[PDB]
Amino acid sequence: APLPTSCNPSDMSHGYVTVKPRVRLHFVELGSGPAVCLCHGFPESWYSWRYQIPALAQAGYRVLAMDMKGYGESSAPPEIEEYCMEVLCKEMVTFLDKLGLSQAVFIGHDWGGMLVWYMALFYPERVRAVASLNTPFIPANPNMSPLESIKANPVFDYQLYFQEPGVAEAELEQNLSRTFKSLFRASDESVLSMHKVCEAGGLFVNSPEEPSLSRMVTEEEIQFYVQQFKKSGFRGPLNWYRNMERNWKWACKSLGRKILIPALMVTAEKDFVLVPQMSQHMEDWIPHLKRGHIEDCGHWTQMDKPTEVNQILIKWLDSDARN
Amino acid sequence: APLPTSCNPSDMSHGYVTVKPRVRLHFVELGSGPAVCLCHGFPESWYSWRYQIPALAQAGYRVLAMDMKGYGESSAPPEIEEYCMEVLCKEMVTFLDKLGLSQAVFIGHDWGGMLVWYMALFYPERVRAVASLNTPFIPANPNMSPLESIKANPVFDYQLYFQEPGVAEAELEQNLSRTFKSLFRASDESVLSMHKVCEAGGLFVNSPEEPSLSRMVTEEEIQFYVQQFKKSGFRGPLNWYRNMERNWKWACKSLGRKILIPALMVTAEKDFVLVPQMSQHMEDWIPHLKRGHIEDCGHWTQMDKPTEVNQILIKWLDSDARN
Ligand SMILES: O=C(CC1CCCC1)Nc1nc2cc(Cl)ccc2o1
Ligand SMILES: O=C(CC1CCCC1)Nc1nc2cc(Cl)ccc2o1
Repeated sequence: APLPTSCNPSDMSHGYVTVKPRVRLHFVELGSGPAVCLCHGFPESWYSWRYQIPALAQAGYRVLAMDMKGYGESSAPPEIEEYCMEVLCKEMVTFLDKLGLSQAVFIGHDWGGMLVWYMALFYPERVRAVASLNTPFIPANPNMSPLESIKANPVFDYQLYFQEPGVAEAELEQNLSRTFKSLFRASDESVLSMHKVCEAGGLFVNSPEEPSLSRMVTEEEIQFYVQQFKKSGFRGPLNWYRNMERNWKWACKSLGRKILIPALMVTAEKDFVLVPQMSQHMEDWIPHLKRGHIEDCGHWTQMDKPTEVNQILIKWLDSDARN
Repeated sequence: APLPTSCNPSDMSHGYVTVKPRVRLHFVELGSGPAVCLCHGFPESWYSWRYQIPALAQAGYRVLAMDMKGYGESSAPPEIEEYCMEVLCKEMVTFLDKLGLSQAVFIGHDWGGMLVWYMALFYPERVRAVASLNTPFIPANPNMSPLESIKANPVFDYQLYFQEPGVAEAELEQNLSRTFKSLFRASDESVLSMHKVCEAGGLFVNSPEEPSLSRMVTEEEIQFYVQQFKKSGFRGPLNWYRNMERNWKWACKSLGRKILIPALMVTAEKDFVLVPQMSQHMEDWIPHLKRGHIEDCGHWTQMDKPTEVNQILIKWLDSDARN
C-alpha cells in the first residue's frame, strides 16, 4: 500500500475569490463532476489534501481545495473577530455565490471540521453532504460555557495558551522548519507535551531543537509549509481559537436543530486532542450519520493514512453524496 | 428584449493556470455542470463574454471564460512564435490537463473561433462539442498559400498591415479610449475603412479623433478594455496574425481529416470581415454540423446581439453537447 499520487504546486489551477473587499479566499481546483470543497485545519493548508485531491478528482468529483482564511494565499485580516465562526461560515456561502454553486459537498478536518459542521447546521440548502475528519459534532450547551469546558479536559490548556495574542505567535514563527517538523508527526513519533503548555512556558520548550523528519512527510513538503507561513504568519491561523464567546452564542441560536443531510464522521484512533470517543453520541443529532474509523491514525489524518482516507471518502461520496 | 445579465469583474472567480514556465493563462469561472470553455477573439478579452457567461451558467453549465494568451491577466511573451496555432492549441490541452478535465465544449469567436476549430481537428478526445461565432472552418489548401489568399480579398489588406511588428501597435496603443470606442461598434455605426489600410497609413487615420459611444457598449465597459490593454499592450494580441507560414504547414498535417464531433457555426449577417458566405461549404468537412445565424449582427457578435447568441448557444448545448 505505497503512498498514492500527490500534488505539485506549479501544476495546479489556482482560483481566487473575494467575498468581502478585504477578504480573498484562495484555492486549488481539479476534476469534473459534483463539487467537493476541502477545508483544512490548524495550522495546515490546502497542501494537507494533496493525497485525496487527485483521487477525489479521479473518482469523478470536482475538487475545490480551500486555502482557508488566514492561511497562505488567502487574505489575513489581523482582527480576531474576522475569524469567529459566523464570519468564516458566511464567507463560504459567499464563496459559493461568486462561483455560482447552489450546493457543494463539504469535507473538513480539525478547524475546517468544525467549520463544515456549522455549514451543515445553518446552511443545509448549500451543503449536499457533510464529512468531518477527527472533529466530532458537539451541540453547544446553553448552561455550560467554554470557560469551564476547556478547563475540564487537561489537554485543552494549550488553547488557553493560544488566547493571548502574540504569545504563541512568537514561538510558532520563531523556527518554521522546527515548528512544522515538530508538529507533523505520527503519534508514536510525538514530542509535544500537550499536558501543561502554560506551565512549561510554550509548546516547544520541552522538545528537540532539531527534531527528525517524520516518516509521514518529506523535507520538501515541510519546506512548502514553511514558505507558506512566511507571508501571513500565525496571527490569522491562531485567531480561529480566539473567538470562543462569539462561537458559543452564535451556536446557541439553533438549539433543537439537527443536521439532516448525509453526514460522515471519521474518527482517528491515535489522535489524542480529538479522541474518537468525543463523537460517541453524534448519532442523536444526526439521524443520517454514517461512520468511519482509521486504525493507527494520528491527528494529521491525511498525511498519516492517505490510502485509508481516500478509500473511506470515495466510497461514501459515491453512495450518499453523489446521489 | 432588454440586454441580459452581465458580469462585474470584482465579483468573479479568477482562476490561473501555468502551462509552461513562461506562460500563465487566466480565466473567470462560474456555474456547475459540463465544462464549457469560452475563447474570445482579437482584440477582445474574457469580458466580451459577459452576457453569455451568466446565462450559460444559468442553463446548467460550468463556464471557463478564457482570457486568451497575450490578452490581459494572461502572460504575454513578446516572441511572435509564441502565438502560432500549434503552440496556442497545445497549451489549451495542457490547460485541461492541469484542471483535470478529460473533455470540454469549446466555443470561440474570431481568433478564438479559429482556435476552437483546430482544437476539434487535432484533439477530438479533448472536445465534447465545438461552436464558432463568425469564423468558419476552411481546410488549408496545400497548393495555395496565405500569400495569394490574403491578397485575393481586398478587406484582408489590414492583416498585411499587421504583419510588420510595432507598426500597428503604436497606433492601437496611441489612444485606448479612441481605439476601442472606434472598434466596438455596430455595423451601421462603423468608421473603419477596411479598404486600403496600408495606403491610408493606418486603420484610424480616416476616423474621428473622438468617436461617439456605440449603442452596444457603455463608457465603463470601454474603460475596462482600456485598463486591460495597459499591461501587455497589443504586441501579443497582434502576434496571432504574424504566424501564417506556420499555421499553414501545421494545418496541412491533417489533409483528408474531418471534424466529426457535434459542431455549430454561427454566421452574423452584417459582419464584413467574416462574411457568412465564407462558411458556405463547411457542411462537407463537418457531417455533424448544425447552423446558426443572427440577423442585424455585426462582428462583435456577443455585444451586438447578446439575447440572440444566448438563445442559440443554450439551445444547441442542451441537445448536442450536454449529451
Ligand atoms: O483546536 C483544535 C480543533 C478544534 C477543537 C474543537 C473544534 C475544533 N485542534 C488542534 N489543536 C492543535 C494544536 C496543535 Cl499545536 C496542532 C494541531 C492542533 O489541532
Ligand atoms: O482576424 C480576424 C479573423 C481571423 C482572420 C481570418 C479568419 C479568422 N478578424 C478581425 N480582424 C480584425 C481587425 C480589427 Cl482592427 C478588429 C477586429 C478584427 O477582427
